[PDB]
Amino acid sequence: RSYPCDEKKQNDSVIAECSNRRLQEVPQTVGKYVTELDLSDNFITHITNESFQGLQNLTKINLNHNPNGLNITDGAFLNLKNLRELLLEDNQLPQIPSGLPESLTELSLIQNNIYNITKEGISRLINLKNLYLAWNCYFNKVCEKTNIEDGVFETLTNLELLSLSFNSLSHVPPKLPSSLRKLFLSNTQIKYISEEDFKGLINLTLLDLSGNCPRCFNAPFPCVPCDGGASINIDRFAFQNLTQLRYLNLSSTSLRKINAAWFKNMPHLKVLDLEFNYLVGEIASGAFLTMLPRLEILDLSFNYIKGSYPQHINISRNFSKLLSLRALHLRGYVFQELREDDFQPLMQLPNLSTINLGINFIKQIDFKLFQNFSNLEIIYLSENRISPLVEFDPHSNFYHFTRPLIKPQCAAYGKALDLSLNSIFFIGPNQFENLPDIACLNLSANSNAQVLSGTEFSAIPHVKYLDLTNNRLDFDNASALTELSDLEVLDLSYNSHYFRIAGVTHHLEFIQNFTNLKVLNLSHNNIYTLTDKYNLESKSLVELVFSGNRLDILWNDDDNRYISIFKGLKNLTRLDLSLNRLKHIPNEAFLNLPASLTELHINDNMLKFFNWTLLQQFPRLELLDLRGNKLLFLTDSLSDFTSSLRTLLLSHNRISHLPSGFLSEVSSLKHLDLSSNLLKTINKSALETKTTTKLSMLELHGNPFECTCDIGDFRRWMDEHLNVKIPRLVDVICASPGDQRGKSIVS
Amino acid sequence: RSYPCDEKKQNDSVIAECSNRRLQEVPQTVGKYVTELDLSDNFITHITNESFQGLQNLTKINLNHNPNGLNITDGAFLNLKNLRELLLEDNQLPQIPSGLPESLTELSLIQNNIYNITKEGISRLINLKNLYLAWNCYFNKVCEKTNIEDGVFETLTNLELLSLSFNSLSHVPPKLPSSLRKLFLSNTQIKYISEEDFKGLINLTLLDLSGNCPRCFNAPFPCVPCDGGASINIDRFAFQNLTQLRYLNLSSTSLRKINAAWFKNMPHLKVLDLEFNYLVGEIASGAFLTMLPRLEILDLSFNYIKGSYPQHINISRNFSKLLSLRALHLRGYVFQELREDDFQPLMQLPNLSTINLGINFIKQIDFKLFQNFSNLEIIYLSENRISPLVEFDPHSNFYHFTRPLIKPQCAAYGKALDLSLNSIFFIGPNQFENLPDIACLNLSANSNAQVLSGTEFSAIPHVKYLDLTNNRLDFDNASALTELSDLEVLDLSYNSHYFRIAGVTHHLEFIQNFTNLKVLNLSHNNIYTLTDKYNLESKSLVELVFSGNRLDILWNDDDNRYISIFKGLKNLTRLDLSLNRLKHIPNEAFLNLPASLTELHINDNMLKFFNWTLLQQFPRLELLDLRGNKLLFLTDSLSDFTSSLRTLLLSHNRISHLPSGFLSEVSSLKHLDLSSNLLKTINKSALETKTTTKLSMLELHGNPFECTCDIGDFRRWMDEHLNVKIPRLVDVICASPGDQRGKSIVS
Ligand SMILES: *[C@@H]1O[C@H](CO)[C@@H](O[C@@H]2O[C@H](CO)[C@@H](O[C@@H]3O[C@H](CO)[C@@H](O)[C@H](O)[C@@H]3O)[C@H](O)[C@H]2NC(C)=O)[C@H](O)[C@H]1NC(C)=O
Ligand SMILES: *[C@@H]1O[C@H](CO)[C@@H](O[C@@H]2O[C@H](CO)[C@@H](O[C@@H]3O[C@H](CO)[C@@H](O)[C@H](O)[C@@H]3O)[C@H](O)[C@H]2NC(C)=O)[C@H](O)[C@H]1NC(C)=O
Ligand SMILES: *[C@@H]1O[C@H](CO)[C@@H](O[C@@H]2O[C@H](CO)[C@@H](O[C@@H]3O[C@H](CO)[C@@H](O)[C@H](O)[C@@H]3O)[C@H](O)[C@H]2NC(C)=O)[C@H](O)[C@H]1NC(C)=O
Ligand SMILES: *[C@@H]1O[C@H](CO)[C@@H](O[C@@H]2O[C@H](CO)[C@@H](O[C@@H]3O[C@H](CO)[C@@H](O)[C@H](O)[C@@H]3O)[C@H](O)[C@H]2NC(C)=O)[C@H](O)[C@H]1NC(C)=O
Ligand SMILES: CCC[C@@H](CCO)Nc1nc(N)nc2c3ccccc3n(Cc3cc(CN[C@H]4CCOC4)ccc3OC)c12
Ligand SMILES: CCC[C@@H](CCO)Nc1nc(N)nc2c3ccccc3n(Cc3cc(CN[C@H]4CCOC4)ccc3OC)c12
Ligand SMILES: *[C@@H]1O[C@H](CO)[C@@H](O)[C@H](O)[C@H]1NC(C)=O
Ligand SMILES: *[C@@H]1O[C@H](CO)[C@@H](O)[C@H](O)[C@H]1NC(C)=O
Ligand SMILES: *[C@@H]1O[C@H](CO)[C@@H](O)[C@H](O)[C@H]1NC(C)=O
Ligand SMILES: *[C@@H]1O[C@H](CO)[C@@H](O)[C@H](O)[C@H]1NC(C)=O
Ligand SMILES: *[C@@H]1O[C@H](CO)[C@@H](O)[C@H](O)[C@H]1NC(C)=O
Ligand SMILES: *[C@@H]1O[C@H](CO)[C@@H](O)[C@H](O)[C@H]1NC(C)=O
Ligand SMILES: *[C@@H]1O[C@H](CO)[C@@H](O)[C@H](O)[C@H]1NC(C)=O
Ligand SMILES: *[C@@H]1O[C@H](CO)[C@@H](O)[C@H](O)[C@H]1NC(C)=O
Ligand SMILES: *[C@@H]1O[C@H](CO)[C@@H](O)[C@H](O)[C@H]1NC(C)=O
Ligand SMILES: *[C@@H]1O[C@H](CO)[C@@H](O)[C@H](O)[C@H]1NC(C)=O
Ligand SMILES: *[C@@H]1O[C@H](CO)[C@@H](O)[C@H](O)[C@H]1NC(C)=O
Ligand SMILES: *[C@@H]1O[C@H](CO)[C@@H](O)[C@H](O)[C@H]1NC(C)=O
Ligand SMILES: *[C@@H]1O[C@H](CO)[C@@H](O)[C@H](O)[C@H]1NC(C)=O
Ligand SMILES: *[C@@H]1O[C@H](CO)[C@@H](O)[C@H](O)[C@H]1NC(C)=O
Ligand SMILES: *[C@@H]1O[C@H](CO)[C@@H](O)[C@H](O)[C@H]1NC(C)=O
Ligand SMILES: *[C@@H]1O[C@H](CO)[C@@H](O)[C@H](O)[C@H]1NC(C)=O
Ligand code: NI
Ligand code: NI
Repeated sequence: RSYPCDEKKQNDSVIAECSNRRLQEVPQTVGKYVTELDLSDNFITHITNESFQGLQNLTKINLNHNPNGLNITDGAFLNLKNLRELLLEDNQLPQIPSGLPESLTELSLIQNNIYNITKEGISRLINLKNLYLAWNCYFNKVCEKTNIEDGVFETLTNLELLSLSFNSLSHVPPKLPSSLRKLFLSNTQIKYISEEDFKGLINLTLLDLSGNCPRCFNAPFPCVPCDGGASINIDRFAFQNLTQLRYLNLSSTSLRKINAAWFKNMPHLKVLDLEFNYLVGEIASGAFLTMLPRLEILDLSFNYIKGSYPQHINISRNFSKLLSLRALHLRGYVFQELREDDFQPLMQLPNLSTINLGINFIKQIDFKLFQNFSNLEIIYLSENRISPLVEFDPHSNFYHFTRPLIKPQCAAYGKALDLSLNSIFFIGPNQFENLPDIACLNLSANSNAQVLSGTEFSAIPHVKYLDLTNNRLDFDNASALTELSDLEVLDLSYNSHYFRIAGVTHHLEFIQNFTNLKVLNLSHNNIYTLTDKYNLESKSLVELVFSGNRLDILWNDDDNRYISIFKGLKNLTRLDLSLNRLKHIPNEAFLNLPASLTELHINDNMLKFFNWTLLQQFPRLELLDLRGNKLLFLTDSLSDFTSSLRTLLLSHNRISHLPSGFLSEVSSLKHLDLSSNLLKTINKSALETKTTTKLSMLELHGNPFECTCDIGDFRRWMDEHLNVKIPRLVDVICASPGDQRGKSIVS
Repeated sequence: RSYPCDEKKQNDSVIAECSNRRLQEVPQTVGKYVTELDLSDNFITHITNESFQGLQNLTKINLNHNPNGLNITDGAFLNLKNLRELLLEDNQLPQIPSGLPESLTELSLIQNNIYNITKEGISRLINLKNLYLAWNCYFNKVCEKTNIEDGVFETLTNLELLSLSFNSLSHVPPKLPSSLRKLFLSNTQIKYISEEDFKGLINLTLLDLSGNCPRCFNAPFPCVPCDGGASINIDRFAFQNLTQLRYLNLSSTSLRKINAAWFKNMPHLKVLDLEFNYLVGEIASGAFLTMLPRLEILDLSFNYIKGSYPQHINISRNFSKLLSLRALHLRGYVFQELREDDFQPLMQLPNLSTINLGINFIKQIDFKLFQNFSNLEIIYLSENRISPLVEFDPHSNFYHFTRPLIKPQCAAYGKALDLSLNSIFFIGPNQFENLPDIACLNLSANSNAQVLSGTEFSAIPHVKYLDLTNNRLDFDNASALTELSDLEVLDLSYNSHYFRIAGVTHHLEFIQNFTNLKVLNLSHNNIYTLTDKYNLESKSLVELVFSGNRLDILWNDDDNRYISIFKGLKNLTRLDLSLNRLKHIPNEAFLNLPASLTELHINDNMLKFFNWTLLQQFPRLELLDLRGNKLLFLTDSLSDFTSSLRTLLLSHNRISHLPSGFLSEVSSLKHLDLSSNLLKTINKSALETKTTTKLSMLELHGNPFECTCDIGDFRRWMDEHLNVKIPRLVDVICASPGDQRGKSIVS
């Protein structure tokens, strides 16, 4: 079996996953058919022409974050004739390594100490397509200004992407190759853009000039503005040859005025980022908006005027000219109320599907305005002040998060409205009156402490996914949420406020009324007592998440009231009982779990005992997760209790003995995780079979193995059953005797 | 050194703390001078007349929770002639042990399976003062009705306390000894109290008859009411001879009427518990209130009428007759508003110091009414609906928590007002207008998201302790809270809402304005970015809790802005930097910590390195807590860097080597905790000294010790330095070789 890497086929490639393994040097045991070697996050200090000798099939090597700087000799990689991608990020490299192979098409030197880009380093790398040199000198790091040798990129006639962001450049480098498609120059101290800087870049599709003359008020990083907080100075004809431009990033360039003619020669500009500028005036007038008919994304976030909290947002009539617009981001403009008249220019846009108004301190909204859009799909109003109606990831965006605004699982149902992190503490009878038909509603974190009673959502009765997490909801009415006839997903996580009070009444009977409820999450509610109806019932429910409650109290051996709590969930296939402080489950309570279960999690409890015999009543159980408990032993007759179990997770328990014949006849078991237990040895008889079984993954890392001659049988078993993958062999370590301690058992 | 117990002198006694040590049997190595032996929470299965042989000095033995049932032979303890207290709780005992010693004065058999109280078991125990037999048959436990042999307690002529609560008794046992002072009969299924039941109990000071004919609606336990939910039936003259009664517990007896004459012969009744009854009518009229002039505590909590949410609380004019009343508990009465007129009967009471109105769903209050009380000290209004002004511990109380209503540290300053767990989401200019002078104010968990600006608390400017935890406060004004000139303790824990948003402004400059601020808690605020002023400053602050923030971000090596964040806290002696995800502290940032520090906690971070040399700039540092980090090694020159360090906590780190001379010259160090590290051995040279040093406590449990001949020097060091206590010797275990694994190193 391969050691120390884990090999995986990925289409026309074989990846040797060898990261985060405490490797002091590159292993001389890499498979000859391995094409991509990931050695990131190890303690490798030196690379020589011997490091990867003979490994001619390598097309990619990742040495990022080594040593967790990296010493690379001249020509160390030269003999690898098929090497195309070399990642050397976060290696404290003082220079571009010398004698790199001419076959390289991608070279990443992000987050190093390289302040000189020389012809000796890269002129010979004529096949380079992508070159990343970002984040070598920035913020208050002690570093030198970047010297770019004149014409250093000129011979790179196939270069398509060049990134020099987060380096002190002062000027755009001259003599850039005309093959460039993407040029990143963010946070480079380039205060002036001349008409010659991008002269020959006729195939450019992306230009990033963000963070040059930055807007520094309240910056979450060391920020140095241009003299007098002045804007980036762009010559009138700087972009005249950028006819193929699709992406233009001018975020944090302290822009107050936008010359509409800068877009005259950009007939296909698609995404324009103007976040962190001073464009409230331009948003209200904006002649440049008339020069962007094929723009799809416009980001004008955080353009607020410090000290100004106006009553309304002032959107120019010229926003109506953005006929291709699909997403408009207007976070941090800052205004008190959003009225129908204020968004009239956006209502004629036929494909505007996302509107992001997060972080504007909005207090009130005429919700009826959202009925007058053609294809509005995401209405993102999270993090405002709406009340009841009367360190830096170099591979991500620096000015905004890139995750979906609304969870794709919620947004997939239809029109999505996100009102999370607001103050809609009480939903009165007219709160949702003039809203369009909403399918996905997020009301998380609104300080809502009301008793929902079946009428609050009557104006939007087709909500399919409702997120009410992180409120103080008082479940005190059996008719709660029943007006949502089509509800499929309901998230009530983190509403423990009233559940934790014994003396108040608690009612969860409403769950039974839903004909189409599939997923219900009651996590972290501290549920320990219910009033009158002790059971959850539903003919439709498929998944119930009950983690972070108190089944230790509900199933106390002196109380029989909750022994059938989940029995009525007749269609349930997934059940999560993690984090319920369970020391034991009464046998009658385990037997009352739905017989339809396919996946049962009881991880992260304090289980001292598990009655394996009871698996005879779960003929469809495929996954049993008992990780993070205090189980002391395993049954020797699992094969007699189940013919369906496929995955059994027992990591982080106190099992010190694997019984003889444990797996001999459990044919269905594919994955067994016994990692982080107290196994000192494994006898041959515990893993051997006399029949063909489906075991293909066995985890044993973190056990305190005794590496005397008594471990030989387990080692011989590993050699004789190569189809059973054992991951993390570097962590399947000897705890004793002293001479073997720390060494991997495979040696 | 004593093994396996830890011995401690406690006045005229020596306690062998031997609990929770995995002991399979009572050790035969108990010290001959030990007078109290605590063997609770072990795996002891058998007790014989050999178990404690020779240990004649034992006056107390605690065997509670063994085995974690206990098999006790007839006469096993008989030879212990000085044995006075024997605790045998939670031992699954089927009977009272036979042949117990006549010297017993206290016997506890709580939480066992004893359903027969016989003369064979206790008639000979004539010196018994306290006998606890509670919790043997209750709720849905499979158990038999308790048979009390006629006259079983009659020979116990010195019995002062008898507890039989949580057993099925049906009737009060006849022939109780007249020496009784406290009789507990709670939850005993005693539906009728006859005039003969307490006839001779003329010295009784406490009578507990709670839970007999219980009020079962919404009970957090299996509850069986009397037929037709009827009340406990008490004969008119049942309490005629209880002239010394001080405590009477009638909670959950389904009382609707209280006969005032039941108190005619109780001239000194002090505490009366009537919680969980149906006494709204009696609270409004209450003739019984005229018969309690020396009552100090009255608890009428949870007497609400199911389905009734009245506008006002109806307190009888007869509450004015409770002239000795000190505390009135009226939780769970349930009413919408508290007006001045409603509490007029309480205002004439001269020593009413506590009023508890928790859990009443109160929406509004005329706060001016609290100005008209003589000595109101605690105004407890937690867990209501106040909006902006327009399993069972057998040793605790079953019907209410016994902890202080308000933290003693807050209440000690003066008049305390607790408004936590309400909905005062915004403090307007008239919110505290008519409140009396408040010294301790709790506004925790009110969903408050306002920008405090220095005027909100102007009507109560002498608040000394202010708790604003668990809100959504927006620290966006430098003048916040500055009107509280005398503020000494400020708790801002759990107000992370706005701190976590980079794009909004954050202002903590207000801290500097307080002349008398001593303690500030900014825990769990996710603080990672501040606006304009990056430093905390204060001439008075003594303690700062900064746990649960992001010093990993504030002290990122590429940012110099926060390197002096705590330097201006010139009087600081205690600093908590735990839970800040720190991997390293920049040397300049550690050197900028206040030189006045005496106690520094940096526990539960991920520190890989600690620069020990920098302790030279902290001449008053006495405690350094680095527990729960990933430190790989220790300095060999700690003695050169400090002459003040007294306690050094390094548990839960990755130290595998103790350097030679580590402690030889650090004379001041008293306590060193190296538990749960990766020490395989300890060389003699690492702990030896050539000078007299103050080391007196060394923790080493949880290390993977190699028990070959190389551990002999450490064992000889332990034998030669007995003044250095090493706790938990049962957990100072051999990890290797196989033959020694699991055994204690002391053998
Ligand atoms: C409704 O709105 C809330 C609040 O805006 C959304 O909550 C956010 O959900 C994301 C994704 O689950 C959370 O991110 C996670 O953060 C943890 C660390 O805290 C990390 O371990 C995960 O990998 C992940 O990145 C985010 O923290 C959370 N925000 C808050 C304030 O809770 C929620 O997703 C929205 N619901 C729907 C249906 O869109
Ligand atoms: C409350 O419980 C629900 C149900 O478990 C949680 O939603 C579920 O979250 C999981 C984990 O993020 C989602 O699974 C993941 O889906 C993605 C996309 O398909 C996939 O790439 C991952 O491998 C994984 O399978 C799951 O789809 C999602 N279910 C639904 C219906 O949304 C929810 O996050 C819980 N809420 C809180 C606050 O924890
Ligand atoms: C202001 O009011 C709040 C809310 O009523 C008080 O908070 C409560 O404080 C107690 C004592 O610290 C907390 O108890 C602790 O619980 C944890 C487990 O959660 C346990 O580990 C501790 O040993 C302790 O028992 C209690 O949970 C907490 N309640 C809430 C809802 O946070 C606060 O003490 C009041 N402040 C003053 C100055 O009195
Ligand atoms: C925010 O930080 C403050 C300051 O550390 C916390 O208050 C302090 O809590 C500790 C631990 O409970 C108190 O110490 C204990 O005091 C008792 C009584 O004297 C003593 O028996 C214990 O041995 C221990 O010393 C300390 O007095 C208290 N300080 C003050 C001024 O109240 C507070 O609990 C923290 N808040 C949260 C929400 O964690
Ligand atoms: C994304 C914007 C972040 C900041 C910017 C402040 O310049 N705003 C805010 N930052 C925080 N942390 N909170 C709030 C806030 C809370 C409620 C309502 C509006 C709010 N704003 C908006 C704002 C307010 C003001 C009046 N505030 C005074 C009154 C109290 O003392 C100060 C002036 C300009 C404003 O935006 C430009 C902010
Ligand atoms: C300590 C009392 C615990 C329970 C007892 C209920 O019998 N009350 C409450 N339990 C919870 N979990 N919440 C609330 C609550 C929230 C806001 C205001 C009052 C509230 N009460 C008070 C109450 C209300 C009603 C009207 N509720 C209907 C309207 C909505 O559907 C039901 C009748 C009798 C009442 O007390 C007797 C309760
Ligand atoms: C490269 O892989 C091929 C096919 O997987 C194999 O035949 C060849 O020997 C390998 N070459 C080297 C140098 O390992
Ligand atoms: C590596 O380079 C050295 C000279 O520095 C040479 O002697 C050796 O043969 C080279 N090894 C390989 C595998 O090319
Ligand atoms: C890298 O290692 C070589 C020896 O293998 C040494 O000569 C050279 O100076 C090292 N480079 C650095 C930066 O230490
Ligand atoms: C894009 O333009 C440059 C010259 O202007 C050229 O080198 C490159 O190959 C062009 N793209 C294609 C696909 O030829
Ligand atoms: C609705 O949108 C149209 C453009 O499609 C606009 O002309 C009209 O005035 C809008 N009406 C309202 C009521 O907002
Ligand atoms: C639930 O609330 C509705 C609407 O307020 C009310 O009509 C109904 O009586 C409530 N149900 C119960 C059982 O209180
Ligand atoms: C059970 O769940 C499936 C989806 O997994 C659903 O199609 C089916 O209708 C459910 N059964 C009932 C009775 O609702
Ligand atoms: C498992 O459950 C059965 C049936 O409830 C019970 O008879 C048996 O004793 C349990 N097994 C163990 C090991 O306790
Ligand atoms: C009891 O303790 C005393 C004084 O501590 C000691 O002299 C005596 O020997 C002890 N007796 C026994 C039986 O251990
Ligand atoms: C304990 O009792 C046995 C009889 O069961 C007796 O032989 C033995 O001597 C007794 N031991 C002590 C120490 O009293
Ligand atoms: C206790 O142990 C003795 C033997 O030492 C045995 O005779 C007796 O039956 C045991 N009691 C129980 C309840 O098992
Ligand atoms: C209390 O009363 C009983 C008899 O009525 C008696 O046994 C007991 O000793 C009395 N208290 C005192 C201090 O004598
Ligand atoms: C204040 O209390 C007194 C009794 O001390 C009472 O007579 C008087 O009416 C009360 N006044 C007000 C305004 O509540
Ligand atoms: C702080 O708030 C007060 C009261 O609203 C206001 O007068 C003052 O200008 C604010 N300070 C700042 C710096 O905004
Ligand atoms: C420093 O703290 C002490 C209390 O520990 C206090 O008495 C003293 O006044 C404080 N110093 C200043 C300058 O406020
Ligand atoms: C400790 O700090 C000093 C002064 O800042 C620095 O010179 C030294 O290198 C640091 N020690 C270590 C081991 O890095
Ligand atoms: Ni085999
Ligand atoms: Ni010595």
